Amino acid sequence: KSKLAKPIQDLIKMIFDVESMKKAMVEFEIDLQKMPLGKLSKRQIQSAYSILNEVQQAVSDGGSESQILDLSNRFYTLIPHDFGMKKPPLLSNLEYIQAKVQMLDNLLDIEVAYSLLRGGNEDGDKDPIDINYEKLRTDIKVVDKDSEEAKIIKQYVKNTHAATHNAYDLKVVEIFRIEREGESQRYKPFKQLHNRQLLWHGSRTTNFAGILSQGLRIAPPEAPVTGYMFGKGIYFADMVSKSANYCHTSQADPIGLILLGEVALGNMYELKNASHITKLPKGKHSVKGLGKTAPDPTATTTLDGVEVPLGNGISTGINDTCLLYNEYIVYDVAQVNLKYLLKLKFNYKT
Ligand SMILES: Cc1cccc2c1CCNC2=O
Repeated sequence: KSKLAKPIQDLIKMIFDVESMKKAMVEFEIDLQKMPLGKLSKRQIQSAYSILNEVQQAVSDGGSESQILDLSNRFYTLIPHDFGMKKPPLLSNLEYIQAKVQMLDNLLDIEVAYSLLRGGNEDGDKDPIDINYEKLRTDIKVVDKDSEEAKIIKQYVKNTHAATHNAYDLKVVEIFRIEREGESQRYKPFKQLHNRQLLWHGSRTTNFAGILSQGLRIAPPEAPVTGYMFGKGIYFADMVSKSANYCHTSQADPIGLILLGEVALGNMYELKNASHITKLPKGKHSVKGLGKTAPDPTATTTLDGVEVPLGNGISTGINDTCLLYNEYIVYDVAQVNLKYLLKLKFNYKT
């Protein structure tokens, strides 16, 4: 049997659940009959990004309608969709194209999960759970619910739940201390930076086997820079509320997973509006979208030298901003070191 603690077993089963992978795909409107989980390949996804990049360019620059039609046909042939009894929409709307770029970001992690699942599982001297856990190459440990470490993190969850997102409550079910293989080493150079904070990162449960094995990553070269508000970086938040929304939970499926990573921000390039950033100004290490609400800078604490903005949501002085909450973006995969993974229970007001 499994040597792992029970919570870790339940966590592994959850991140490797095949049924959830299909639900994700059906939600993106993929045709599961023409495109089964086993047909997904990295190459296939790369090409789809490119097609999206080209069509994005034709819409922006007023390319021929014939061009947009041809690109839409090629995309739907590469990734079969099921629109039911309705006609398939063309990739001629920048918002629909953005939705599709996001679907591909998710398919990239689902593909990693399924590949690992069907990998080397022949060993009979190990429990299936134990075998899959090892495939993550991430040391996972249960954080003691009554320790200081856990107290601080629960304070961070409770105090930073935004006002406009109170359509649900959040209960911390379990906290795991995680350490991905070799991540501490690629992150070493950044301990020399100042302004290192403990920030949030939410994602679907179907993305977690990919996140744990590959770590968080920036979209590939093929993806249009336009598919993302502040360019192709890695996004984080200081309000548990903003990140929780990216968990994509519901009343029917209330358990979400969320990350706490140490991110080396250094000198932030503060922006109040979108900017499809490519190059970063000299002397800047990250981007910070300014929001109307942020944790009370008064209550900020430290946890092993890292700033934890656990203060209550207070209104910042800035008004000429499009954002409601702050967003933090780093453009280097080595600028983040994952620390904790929390199992959250979304209680929806009914
Ligand atoms: C866009 C954005 C801002 C802040 C946090 C997140 C995101 C999307 C990815 N996951 C997040 O938690």
